[PDB]
Amino acid sequence: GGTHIDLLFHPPRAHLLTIKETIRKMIKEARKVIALVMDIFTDVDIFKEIVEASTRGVSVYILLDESNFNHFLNMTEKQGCSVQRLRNIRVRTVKGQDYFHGKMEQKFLLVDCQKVMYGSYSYMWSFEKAHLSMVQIITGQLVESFDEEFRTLYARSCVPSSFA
Amino acid sequence: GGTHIDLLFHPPRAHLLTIKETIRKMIKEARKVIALVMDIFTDVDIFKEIVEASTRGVSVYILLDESNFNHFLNMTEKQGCSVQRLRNIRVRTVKGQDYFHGKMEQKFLLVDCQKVMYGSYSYMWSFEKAHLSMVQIITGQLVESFDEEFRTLYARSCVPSSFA
Ligand SMILES: Cn1cccc(O)c1=O
Repeated sequence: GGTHIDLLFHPPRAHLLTIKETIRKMIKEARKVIALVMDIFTDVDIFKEIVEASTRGVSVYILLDESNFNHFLNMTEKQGCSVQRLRNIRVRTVKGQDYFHGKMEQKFLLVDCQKVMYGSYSYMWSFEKAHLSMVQIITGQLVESFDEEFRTLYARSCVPSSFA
Repeated sequence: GGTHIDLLFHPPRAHLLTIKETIRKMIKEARKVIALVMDIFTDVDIFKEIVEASTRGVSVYILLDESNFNHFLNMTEKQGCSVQRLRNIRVRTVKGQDYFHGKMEQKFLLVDCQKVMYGSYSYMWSFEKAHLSMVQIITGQLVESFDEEFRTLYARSCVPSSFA
């Protein structure tokens, strides 16, 4: 079996769901594992869906760019919903080489080693309302390469400073 | 015929060329058309390669995010190499919905309707030296979808203010 790819856009073009709806649906349908790599994560609806997946028992591994991590922390604080308390969620940070902060410029969502959303959509209010973006929904062989990249990234990630 | 995808990383993992080398090689080998969509374009080596392609006769269409366009203009000025003077290069800008500037969060390189580099690598010094990133090299059927998205984006692009 090979690889299948569909494209989604924001604003939508020739597909019924928005990218955000698609992200929420993928997370709702997760059975076992969610692996998320994200540059900036402030979107509350998407966060809620991930918390809720973790309460059904899904293992959630999140890797965030270190330089923007505080924005996710502020968002969890405001929602009164500390990620440290949630037993099925792990959050670690990734950084690039400094000079000026080097960043992890990577994002993707990998659900049940089965389906990947890969593209330019960051999990922020502004990608729902303001920005033009595109993603791929990937299934098949190429998903195993995203799995391997996730593990590679995870190996180079750090416990965030705040956590103890 | 279907679609073929290879992944490249920065830093490199199990491939001989860096992403920047790959970008320069794709542009050097262009025979007819380069279509580029880019959020920020300040890298001088990559610019030089595109200018040089255009002097061999390759048609170059570039679409840049409007809010960062000034960074590309500054770079061309500094290189004493005005894009308005170069007859085989067209540059237009794209923006999102404002509230706060909505942005075109899209980037990709499409050469000869034949090969696409699609991923998180922006054409800046910092992606060569500092940031972690990944791209896909795509050939086959899916390339026709990037072609169609390029034309769609081009249709919604504006002549930059500076140009007259
Ligand atoms: C991950 N990714 C993929 C394509 C384009 C992007 O700007 C990006 O961040």
